Amino acid sequence: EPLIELFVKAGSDGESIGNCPFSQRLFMILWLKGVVFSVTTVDLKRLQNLAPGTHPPFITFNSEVKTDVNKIEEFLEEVLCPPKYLKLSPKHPESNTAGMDIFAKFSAYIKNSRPEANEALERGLLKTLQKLDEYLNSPLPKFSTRKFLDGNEMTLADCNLLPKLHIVKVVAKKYRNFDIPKEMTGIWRYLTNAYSRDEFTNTCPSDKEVEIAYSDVAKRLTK
Repeated sequence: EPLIELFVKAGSDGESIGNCPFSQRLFMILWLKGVVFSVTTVDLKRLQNLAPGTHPPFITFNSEVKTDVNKIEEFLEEVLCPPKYLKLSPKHPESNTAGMDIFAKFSAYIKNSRPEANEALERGLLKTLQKLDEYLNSPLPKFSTRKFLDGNEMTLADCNLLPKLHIVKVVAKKYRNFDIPKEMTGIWRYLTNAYSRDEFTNTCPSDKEVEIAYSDVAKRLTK
């Protein structure tokens, strides 16, 4: 019913889906809600007439611009509610903090250039992945076989985490030849399920685009 326009960040193409876990998050939320909406990319070096600082992702709801992904998310979950739509908010608040420290540890591990500091950072990263993995294997009120963070349905929690885990996996691999340990079966089951879902797969920018976005960010380890 409502008129929704999503404005995400553009990649190198300047006309394609660039790297941004936040744009992809909203994209996933909109998709899961079921509502109709359009998607428009935005090249930094280039809708018309906006406030200073407003950068993707942002949407237009009935011609009105909405800013701040977190504000947007709240808004959406609010207006796109029952009986017409399904609530996407997780039932367990802990589903919201699961793996929340991964992206930050990955950023430090990837931006570092000191060889002697790399070992501890990789250990720090594995540590955050370990906690997430344990959240995924621990049953919610043997090894849990549920498909996502909050149960067997995707929730706002997966929209927030999956895009980030994806960046983590692709970049860590490219710039550190790092692999999420297969011993972490929870993470892998979770990711497998996610990559088999169109809402996640069709909203992921390309590996190239994801890697490019970090070419000037990740550093080699130099003495």
